[PDB]
Amino acid sequence: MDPFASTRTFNLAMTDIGEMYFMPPLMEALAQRAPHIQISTLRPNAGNLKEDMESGAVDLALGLLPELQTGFFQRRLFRHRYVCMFRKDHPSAKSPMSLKQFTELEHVGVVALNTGHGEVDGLLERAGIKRRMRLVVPHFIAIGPILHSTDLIATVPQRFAVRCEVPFGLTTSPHPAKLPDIAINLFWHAKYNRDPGNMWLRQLFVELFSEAHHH
Amino acid sequence: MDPFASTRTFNLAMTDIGEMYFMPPLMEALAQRAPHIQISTLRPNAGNLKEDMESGAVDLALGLLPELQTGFFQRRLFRHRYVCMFRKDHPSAKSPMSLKQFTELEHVGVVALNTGHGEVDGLLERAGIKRRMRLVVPHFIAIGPILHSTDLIATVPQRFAVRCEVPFGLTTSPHPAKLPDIAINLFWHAKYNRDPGNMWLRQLFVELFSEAHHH
Ligand SMILES: O=C(O)c1ccccc1O
Ligand SMILES: O=C(O)c1ccccc1O
Ligand SMILES: O=C(O)c1ccccc1O
Ligand SMILES: O=C(O)c1ccccc1O
Repeated sequence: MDPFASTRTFNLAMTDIGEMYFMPPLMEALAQRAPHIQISTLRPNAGNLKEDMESGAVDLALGLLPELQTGFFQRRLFRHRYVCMFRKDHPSAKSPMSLKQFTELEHVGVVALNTGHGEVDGLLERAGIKRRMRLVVPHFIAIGPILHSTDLIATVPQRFAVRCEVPFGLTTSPHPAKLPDIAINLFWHAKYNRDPGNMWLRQLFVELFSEAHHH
Repeated sequence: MDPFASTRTFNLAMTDIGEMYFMPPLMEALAQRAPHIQISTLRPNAGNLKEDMESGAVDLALGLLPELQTGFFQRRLFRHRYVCMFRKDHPSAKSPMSLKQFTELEHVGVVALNTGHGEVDGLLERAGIKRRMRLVVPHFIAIGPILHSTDLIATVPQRFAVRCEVPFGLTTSPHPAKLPDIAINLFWHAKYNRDPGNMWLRQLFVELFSEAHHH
């Protein structure tokens, strides 16, 4: 069936950041290419996501999702690093920040339970980096106005940080801790590898967001 | 014990919008008034929130939470209405929008499962207002960039809409449907009505956010 004929609803898993990044250009393109398709999103749910992708309840997932392993396929959209972010007139924070100073200032922690970002707190702690967690929030999206009004600092994905800098008057430093890359991928389950609708929507994601040729 | 002595961690339930609104001024004030208190937040969870407030696992909840009834107390911070929001150069949407036009244009739906905002879809539908839901997302925070890049419209809390207008080039119309007020309240469970730490943090919320005298 041609894309214009499709009235299928595709269910897509992604974080708050992912929704702000992926949804505006996707829906813009869908209105031109397949205007009767419906999209619904949901936040990643580590308890349910694999099962939901196996059963076909969730069609695609986008983000840092290291648990989607055997039985899944992935295509790389881009990769980026964690950075330290803080307000631009912070009284003492500097770029490049020292590990000592990272460890002295107070933090907004981000739990990010159902994604690879949930690994950060344990990676720091096992390296023996103790942080004074003044505030802990579950997700990244509200970090910006919090850092603006305080002397707190945060460990944040670089592409999201860059989007926060001007609107909230923040700046960033390369991260002094050794943290892994953030690989942002498009995921699907092997059972839907040759489903024509899933294939078509995957190719659209690649066309709109893949930096394999770009960069 | 004096507030400077307190090292207590208070756990606070609020939406993404609530976190962006309440957390920056709260943490700013805490750094001046009670600098050793820790705060952690979480999103409202209708299955668990009442039980969690009864047991003392969640100290306070902020937002539109009509299920917190017998056994709870509430203080009004402010109230506001739903509005229609869309991009400022939308090719046909106008303010004041007609019910007919609301019903003709396509929508980004917001599920808002664990809050009173989860009532909107059913309230419209029972009034016989059928909407073409092109995109459905679980929460409000990412609505802004989506509306910017599309001809979609959305039913949104007015104070959040106003914050979106300039950064995302959107505008609003009074809502043509009959929808209830959005009462934004501070909630606590009766078991903690006279806990001195809970009382102190409630009074801070009232001082920072209550519009009872203001307005
Ligand atoms: O972490 C994500 O889920 C993400 C999604 C889109 C763009 C950048 C990101 O870090
Ligand atoms: O099966 C679908 O709904 C579909 C959607 C878009 C493109 C090709 C397709 O087969
Ligand atoms: O809906 C909310 O939870 C809310 C919170 C803060 C300010 C405005 C709001 O609508
Ligand atoms: O019990 C507390 O931790 C507390 C915190 C702030 C103010 C008064 C208090 O008793």
